[PDB]
Amino acid sequence: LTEIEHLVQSVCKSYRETCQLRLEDLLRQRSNIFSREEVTGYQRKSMWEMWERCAHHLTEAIQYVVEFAKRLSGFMELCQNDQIVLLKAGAMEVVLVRMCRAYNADNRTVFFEGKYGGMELFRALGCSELISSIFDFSHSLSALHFSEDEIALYTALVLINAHRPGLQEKRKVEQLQYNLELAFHHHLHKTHRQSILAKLPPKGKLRSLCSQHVERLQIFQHLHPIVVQAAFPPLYKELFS
Ligand SMILES: O=C(O)c1ccc(-c2nn(C(=O)c3c(Cl)cccc3C(F)(F)F)c3cccc(F)c23)c(F)c1
Repeated sequence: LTEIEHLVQSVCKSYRETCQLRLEDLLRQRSNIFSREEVTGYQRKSMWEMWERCAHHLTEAIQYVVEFAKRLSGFMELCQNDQIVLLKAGAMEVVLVRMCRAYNADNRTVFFEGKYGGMELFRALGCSELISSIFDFSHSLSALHFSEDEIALYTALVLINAHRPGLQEKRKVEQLQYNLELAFHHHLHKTHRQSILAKLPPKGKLRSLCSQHVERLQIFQHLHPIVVQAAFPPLYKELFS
C-alpha cells in the first residue's frame, strides 16, 4: 500500500534480477567440491592466468552491482558526479557482501568456476592475507544466515550512503538513504529479524577490507592490465586511470 512497501518490493526485484546465481543453486552445489588434483591444477597456474580469471569474474560481479544501482528508485535521478562517487566507494563493498551467499561455513569454501574450494586454490596469486581476510569477512556474514530480501536491502544501503566524500547533492542522497533505512527497518520488523541489526559488520570493517582489496586489484591491473567493455564508462575511467 505505502510508498515504503513498494520500495521493499522494487529493491528485492532489482536484486533478484541482478544476481548472478540463485541461492538454492549455490546451496545445492555445496556437495560439488574441487578434488586435490583440481586444487593443485589451480595452484600450478601462472599468477597472471589466475589474475585474468579472477579479474574477469570481479569485473562481471561489479557490472551486476552497477545494474542493481541503475534499477534503484532515484539513483538515475542523481547527477553523474554523485552516481560515480557512490559506485566507486560502494560497488566492491556490495560484491564482498554478495560473496557470503557463495560461501560454505562448514568447510570454509567458496563457489569458484563451478565448484566449491578453499582459499588454498588461490595460492598462485601470492596475496594470502587479503584472500584470508575476504574468507574471514564471508565467514562472519554467513553466521547471520541473511535472507535474500535482507541482503538486497542491506546492499542498497551500502551503495546509498550520504557520508561518502565528494558528493554534490548530499540532500538528494540523504532522501534516498532515509527511505531505504525505513524500508530495511520496516521489513525486519514484519519478519521478526530486527536482531541482525546488532550483528551487522561495523562500517569501518567493510570500507577497510574494500580499500585493501581494490588497491591490490589496482597493483595487478598496473602489472598485467585486462580489457573490459565498460557498462558505465565515466566510472570505468575513475578506476582504470
Ligand atoms: O563500467 C564498467 O563496466 C566497470 C567495471 C568495473 C569497474 C570496477 N573495477 N574495480 C576494480 O577494483 C577492478 C576489477 Cl573489479 C577488476 C580489474 C581491475 C580493477 C581495478 F582495480 F583496476 F579497478 C572496481 C572497484 C570499485 C568500484 C568499481 F566500479 C570497480 C568499474 F569501475 C566500471
